[PDB]
Amino acid sequence: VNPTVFFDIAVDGEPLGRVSFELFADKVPKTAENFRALSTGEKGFGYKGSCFHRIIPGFMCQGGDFTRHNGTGGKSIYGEKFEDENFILKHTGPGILSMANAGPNTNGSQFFICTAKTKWLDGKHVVFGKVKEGMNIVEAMERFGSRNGKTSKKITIADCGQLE
Amino acid sequence: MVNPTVFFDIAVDGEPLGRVSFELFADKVPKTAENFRALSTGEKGFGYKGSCFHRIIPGFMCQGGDFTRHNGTGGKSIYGEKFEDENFILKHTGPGILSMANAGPNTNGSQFFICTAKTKWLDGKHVVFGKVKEGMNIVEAMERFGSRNGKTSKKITIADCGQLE
Repeated sequence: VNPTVFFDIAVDGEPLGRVSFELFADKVPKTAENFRALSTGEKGFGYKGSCFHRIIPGFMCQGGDFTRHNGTGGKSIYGEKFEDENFILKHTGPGILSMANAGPNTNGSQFFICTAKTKWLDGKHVVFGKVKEGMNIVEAMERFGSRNGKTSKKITIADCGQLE
Repeated sequence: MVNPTVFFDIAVDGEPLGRVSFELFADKVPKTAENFRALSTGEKGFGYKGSCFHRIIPGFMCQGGDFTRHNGTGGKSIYGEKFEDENFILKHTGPGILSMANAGPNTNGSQFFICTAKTKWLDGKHVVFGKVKEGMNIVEAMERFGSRNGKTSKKITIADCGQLE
């Protein structure tokens, strides 16, 4: 069974609700595992308490920089970076979960949640999951963003883990 | 004052391809222009000379400027690791626009991209600061080496760079 993970989202510290994700371990096991383990915190580091530092309405919500909280950091469970596993899956619509990067084979911890189909990213960012529940939470988050990604309230992962 | 101009001499696996020159819009984005200019002269003791275009996405852009890690994970400005977005006055109007790479608000460093098309979706998200003056043919030649994740089939380097008179 593909694992399920959740983020409990807060807005200026006040709980908004839960976003749940299916991770496509059946297609991208290494990429899924990274995200899974970062969500449980089981390596001693990960997404709990981190923020969505770049929210761009009509595009996506980006987060996962748990070391510098601004897009300059993050690390994977394998090292600073790891290779693009495959590009089997496409950015088909809202809810798609995909890895942020700045070049080939530079996956770390940063990720984004699409709020639209983002076809031009196909073959460039590794898709590895999708929102299962709480897309309404992601749509709510998206309203706090701007063209450059600056948010108007602090959007945090107050808690996260694996559902089972 | 006429805006400053800089040049890159581009090589392919070390073999000279040609030169790309750029106007830097110091009249609109002086801080961002100055960064790119200084990184191109090497006057601070670091900069673009010897670096590579590590992400060439044909039909979109040629991205480079990571002279510390050579892969997108590094770079630094002349102001420190990062500097704030100066302004978003200028738009991604067509081929040859120079714009700053970023991973979030206020994260400009040294990485940049040369657009090979009008990229209107980037407006307000990346700071535009210059444009190719001569050598767009060279930029199109560079795109022959790219692919969809930006991986290049040969190493595309800034063999030399500097400021023109």
